Amino acid sequence: RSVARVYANVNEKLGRSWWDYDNLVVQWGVQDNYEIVRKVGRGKYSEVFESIHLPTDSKCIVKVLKPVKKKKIKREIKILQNLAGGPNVVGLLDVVRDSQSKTPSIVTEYVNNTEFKTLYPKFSDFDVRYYIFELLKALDFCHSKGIMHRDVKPHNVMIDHEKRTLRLIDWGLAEFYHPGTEYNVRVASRYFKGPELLVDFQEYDYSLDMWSLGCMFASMIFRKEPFFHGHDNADQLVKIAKVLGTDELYTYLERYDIDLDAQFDDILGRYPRKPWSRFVSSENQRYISSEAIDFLDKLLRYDHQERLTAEEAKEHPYFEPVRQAAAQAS
Ligand SMILES: Nc1ncnc2c1ncn2[C@@H]1O[C@H](COP(=O)(O)OP(=O)(O)NP(=O)(O)O)[C@@H](O)[C@H]1O
Ligand SMILES: [Mg+2]
Repeated sequence: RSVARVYANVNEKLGRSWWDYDNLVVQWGVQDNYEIVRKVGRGKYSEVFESIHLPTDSKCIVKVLKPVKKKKIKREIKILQNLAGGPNVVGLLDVVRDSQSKTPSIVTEYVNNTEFKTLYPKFSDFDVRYYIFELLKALDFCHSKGIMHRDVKPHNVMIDHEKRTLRLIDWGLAEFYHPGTEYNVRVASRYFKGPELLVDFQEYDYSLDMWSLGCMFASMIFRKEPFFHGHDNADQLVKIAKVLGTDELYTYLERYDIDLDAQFDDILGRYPRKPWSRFVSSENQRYISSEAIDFLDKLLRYDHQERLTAEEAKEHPYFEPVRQAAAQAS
């Protein structure tokens, strides 16, 4: 019913030793070599602390996983171990657990982040091309390793603006891509869910991350957080329908033999396609260009098979200032 456009081969050609995370045996580190300092974050199934690796006296993050659907834990570790040394991927420092409760924590590198609602409006046009390009690099890399993040959003993109460095964090929803597998559609956060998640299409792939990327980008360049602001998962598809149009939605459903649920009968009207230019304002115009609008337009497509691959999106003209800038640095 759907195979991915790129990278479908990858987990087949890499071994079972690459994707079979149930049979991973975790060599736990020493829990007592870490000291938790201060709370820096929380989560659905987690709490995150700034911490010190005592033997080196260094800053790090400790993320205490509170589920024990225990192979979901092995999955996140296996993906972090697999993606090691990948451009712009969080560094994995250790896995430890409490000897008595066997509650596990993941220890990652600390990144001095500015929260995006503060940080994003301080970006220049070049910043945005620059930090999206660095993020594309993380996404492309893991996609080329047969992994889907499935929770791309600002909250999982730590940015040290003074160091001009980017890390993609939170691989708790990351899963391996196997052709034809019916994955869970209850992934990602509401405002970044793809149309495929919202219409219960299960045979998705790495292109889900690109729709999410486009949601991020759209809120950066139009200065509208979140760009799609549905009150629930059904209203989420209505608020996307008001932009992209109901005509191209119906062609997409027919193209994939998706039967929209009956609840949408009363809530989904006929919507014309709103051009991207109607989101241009004076306050957000600094970010606007033809290259940008064109690039957003190839991210945010009902049909996931119409979206740019991360590799393709790096090739885009929008990013040429970033490419040539790095080339002249070299
Ligand atoms: N390496 C890091 N450096 C700095 N802050 C971090 C780091 N990792 C996590 N954080 C902070 O901790 C928060 C939650 O981390 P996260 O890894 O997403 O846990 P989570 O429970 O899976 N959250 P979520 O699933 O998005 O609701 C982030 O939004 C950051 O503010
Ligand atoms: Mg998570």
